Amino acid sequence: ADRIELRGLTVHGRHGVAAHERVAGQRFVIDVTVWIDLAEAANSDDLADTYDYVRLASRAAEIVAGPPRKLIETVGAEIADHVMDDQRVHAVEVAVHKPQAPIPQTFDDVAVVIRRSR
Amino acid sequence: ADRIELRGLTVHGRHGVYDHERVAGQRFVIDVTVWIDLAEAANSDDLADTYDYVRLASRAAEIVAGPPRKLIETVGAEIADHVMDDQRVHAVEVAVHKPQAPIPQTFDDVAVVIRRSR
Amino acid sequence: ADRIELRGLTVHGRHGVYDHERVAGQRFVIDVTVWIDLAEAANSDDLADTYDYVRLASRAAEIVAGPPRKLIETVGAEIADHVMDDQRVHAVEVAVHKPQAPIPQTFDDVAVVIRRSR
Amino acid sequence: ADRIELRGLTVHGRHGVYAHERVAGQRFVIDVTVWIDLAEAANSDDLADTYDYVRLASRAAEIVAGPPRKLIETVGAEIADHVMDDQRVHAVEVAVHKPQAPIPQTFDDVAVVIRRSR
Amino acid sequence: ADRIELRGLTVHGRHGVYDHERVAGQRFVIDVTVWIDLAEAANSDDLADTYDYVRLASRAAEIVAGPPRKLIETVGAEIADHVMDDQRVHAVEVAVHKPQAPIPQTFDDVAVVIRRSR
Amino acid sequence: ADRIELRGLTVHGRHGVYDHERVAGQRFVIDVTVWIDLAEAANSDDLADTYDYVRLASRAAEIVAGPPRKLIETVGAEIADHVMDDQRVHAVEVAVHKPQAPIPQTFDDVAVVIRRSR
Amino acid sequence: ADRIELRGLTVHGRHGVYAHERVAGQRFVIDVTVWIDLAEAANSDDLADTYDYVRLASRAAEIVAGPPRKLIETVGAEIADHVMDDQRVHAVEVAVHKPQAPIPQTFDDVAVVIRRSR
Amino acid sequence: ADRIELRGLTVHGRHGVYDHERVAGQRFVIDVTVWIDLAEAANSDDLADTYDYVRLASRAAEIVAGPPRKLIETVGAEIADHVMDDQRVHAVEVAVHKPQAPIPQTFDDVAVVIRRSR
Ligand SMILES: Nc1nc2c(c(=O)[nH]1)N=C(CO)CN2
Ligand SMILES: Nc1nc2c(c(=O)[nH]1)N=C(CO)CN2
Ligand SMILES: Nc1nc2c(c(=O)[nH]1)N=C(CO)CN2
Ligand SMILES: Nc1nc2c(c(=O)[nH]1)N=C(CO)CN2
Ligand SMILES: Nc1nc2c(c(=O)[nH]1)N=C(CO)CN2
Ligand SMILES: Nc1nc2c(c(=O)[nH]1)N=C(CO)CN2
Ligand SMILES: Nc1nc2c(c(=O)[nH]1)N=C(CO)CN2
Ligand SMILES: Nc1nc2c(c(=O)[nH]1)N=C(CO)CN2
Repeated sequence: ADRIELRGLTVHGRHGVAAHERVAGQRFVIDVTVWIDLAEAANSDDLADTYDYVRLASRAAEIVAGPPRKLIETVGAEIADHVMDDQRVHAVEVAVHKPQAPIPQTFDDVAVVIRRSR
Repeated sequence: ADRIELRGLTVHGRHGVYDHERVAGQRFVIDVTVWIDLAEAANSDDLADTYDYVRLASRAAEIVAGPPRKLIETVGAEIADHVMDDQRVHAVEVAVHKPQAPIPQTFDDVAVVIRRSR
Repeated sequence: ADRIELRGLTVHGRHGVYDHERVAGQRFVIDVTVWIDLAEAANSDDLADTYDYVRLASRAAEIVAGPPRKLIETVGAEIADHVMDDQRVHAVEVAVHKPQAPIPQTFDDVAVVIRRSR
Repeated sequence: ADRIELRGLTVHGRHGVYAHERVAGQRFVIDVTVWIDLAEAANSDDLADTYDYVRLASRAAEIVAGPPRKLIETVGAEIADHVMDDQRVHAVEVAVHKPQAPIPQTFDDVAVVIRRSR
Repeated sequence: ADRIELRGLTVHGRHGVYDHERVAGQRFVIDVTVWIDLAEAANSDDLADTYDYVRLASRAAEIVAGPPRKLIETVGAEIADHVMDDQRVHAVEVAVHKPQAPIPQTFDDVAVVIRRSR
Repeated sequence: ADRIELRGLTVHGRHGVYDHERVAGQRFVIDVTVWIDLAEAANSDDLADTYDYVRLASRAAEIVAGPPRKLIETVGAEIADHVMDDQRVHAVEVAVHKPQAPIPQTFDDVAVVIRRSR
Repeated sequence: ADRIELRGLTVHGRHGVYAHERVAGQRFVIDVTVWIDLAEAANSDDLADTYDYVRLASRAAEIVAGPPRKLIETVGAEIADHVMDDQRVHAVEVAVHKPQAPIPQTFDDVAVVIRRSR
Repeated sequence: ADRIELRGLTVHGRHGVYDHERVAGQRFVIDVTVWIDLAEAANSDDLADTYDYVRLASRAAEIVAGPPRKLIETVGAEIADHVMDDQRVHAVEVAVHKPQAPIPQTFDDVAVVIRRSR
């Protein structure tokens, strides 16, 4: 079950179904899990044989801070689709958290998890 | 494995087997995981193509805040059955936590998890 | 230095300087520290000899949930003045936290602390 | 996936392979997950229709606090087999944690998970 | 400022003003801070020249677990007066926390801090 | 004791004595505490009568993100001097934390606090 | 689903693809999960019939503090292969976390998980 | 109030009054607070003008990991005396935490705090 896991990537963005929400924006938190065979990379100790976590983080942050979407579903899909551009990846899961969602209730977190797989 | 995840929804309520528990009630904490295909919603960026987290939290809180049940089994079944009314939903899991359960032992949490699926 | 400490009182409200902050509102988190002599309540074991935390928490919640102010300073001052109406209180400090304040930076918390004394 | 989850049951105990660990004991932390069908309990709202968490916690704590064993494996098996005496139980997992394991390394936790099932 | 600090001492008890709080009781969390000069003990490395935390924790646990008081004020004063029976002590602060207090608001903690000193 | 408290402002920077620290930089965490009279602000409910947290966070972040210093002391002084620019301010304390400091020991945090007063 | 779990093993090391990273090194955090049948060990209460956690943690820490590798992939592979040396083991997963990875984004953790099995 | 704060320095050691505590040892956790004027440092940006945190953590660790004392008071005084050897230091507080202290109550932390000044 070889995988790469990025957790708690924290980025200010402006996604939200309502206009009032894109005025100032809010905190988004991203998790990404990438399923990919890692044995070649442990054998070569060559970055080229694995998925560079650094570029994973950068691309996810750029997407979150980029053009606003109404749904976090759409954000999550764009990140997941980007990951799947690497044909070595068996599957990805992208969690888009909105811990500051303007909800009159008291809760810790709300998120969507987008899965892609081949 | 697309899903929506609500975590730590915190609502005061009156559930419990013994009478003394429904004098002042206590803190309940609710998690809901909804398995649903979110591909269209990411395609459309339209709220109507997904399950609105806002109403997921509202309804969960209403039920917890509502008529008292003896068991937390009952509460989670009523939230889960509500979520399954949306025929887009493949399955649901509702965790009802009772972290202030009056037991003399020391413990972080106790909960039931009710699972429903097609 | 005898005192009563309420920590983490969490209430949804609409305080804020600009109009966007008021549409949906956000989570406010309140602390109250009440300096009062507690020797007599220890000797009588009688609630009227101390400051009842029960009414403290509900009145604080009422003020925070209520009509919005522009500044959290003035929310804090309303809670502090309420606590000072009790002649037994030597001093009080009210922390009004805005941990979801809509600013672009990544930060854990922002708050004001209002102090009153006789 | 219907289940009951007890988390963080904290009990002083005296298990350990070495004599030094029987002298004063240490903190043990227990998790129990019980897979059981809860639909009838949700339908009757009758505690007899479910596994009572109160007695789950009490018997788990009695065993942890009980006769010392060398291995946490043994402790976890005794708790799991106890839970399985309830024929409605499909399976159980008991995790016995020894967070204070006297090892020179720095670490958050060490534990065993014992699984029983039919 | 030399001091001994005990934090998070967790004890089940049955304190409280109203009848319902005593059927089952609830979790109490105690902190103690003891101001005492520690230079002698550093000089001798002899437990007799300091305040033994071991007796501090069992005696404070004993008091909390003991016959119920109506107020947590009264519990903290018995613990503080116990510590002050050691003439070496300059002062003490006892925080009695009632994190599961049966009030309808959502809050992290409520506590009283009893101070005594010569 | 009226004050404004900003906690955990998190900013990547390159501060550090030696050259290796400057290649990639590391996470810095800033707290600011501003002692200022808030009574007029509560009476007017007018942002001009207080110290705006928004400008405080953005400026503090700019300073931490900017050209590196050798010492976190100097970063802290630069933030404290900025705040003291406001003649209404009685005093300020700035904490600059370096929780990822590249030292071989295992530890939670290392920081400097800088105070200024008038 | 009998298993042994080690969590949060914290060890300073010098893995990294760039030279600047091996100059002073950084904190790594390791998790190990060992699937193995534990019924025999519960039967006998004899350490020889299970996998000793103590040498699990030792060997893992030695490997992490050992010869630096470019990739954390390689570190996990080495620990995983060591575990599989015991013919009783059905499978293992080793999580190698780099929570202080020098990337300019703000995130909680990044890790790789290596699995070996039958 | 200018100061340097080190928090959570974690070191295995063998301190303890009773014989059993010395066979395997246990985790100790140290905090140090150093009061020292930091203005000159901020002026020169030169490490020589301040108290170097990395030698502070190295020497504190060595002390904790060295030959055992009976009391944590004497460990803390040894660290404090070392810090006062720098004649620029005004005052120091050292907290020695024994979070795994082998008492039978359930608690989060026990510690002593040693202060020294001029
Ligand atoms: N699943 C889901 N629900 C929502 C979403 C969201 O992006 N996805 N956004 C909303 C308000 O911003 C309200 N509700
Ligand atoms: N499974 C389970 N056990 C119980 C329950 C509960 O709802 N579910 N409630 C009780 C106390 O009110 C006692 N124990
Ligand atoms: N000190 C202070 N600063 C602020 C305040 C406020 O309440 N207090 N509110 C703002 C926007 O709602 C912006 N700035
Ligand atoms: N798996 C396993 N390993 C151990 C155990 C134990 O209980 N189980 N206890 C030990 C010291 O008591 C040493 N190592
Ligand atoms: N200060 C304070 N307030 C209270 C107390 C208490 O112990 N102290 N107990 C209550 C009911 O148990 C209600 N309110
Ligand atoms: N007080 C203090 N000590 C140090 C400093 C510093 O910023 N302040 N930075 C160093 C390495 O970057 C090491 N030592
Ligand atoms: N998957 C993965 N990605 C990386 C790694 C690494 O160890 N594994 N190390 C890095 C720089 O040291 C950059 N990128
Ligand atoms: N204050 C104090 N009390 C204790 C001490 C200790 O070091 N200091 N250690 C003990 C056994 O190690 C028991 N009690």
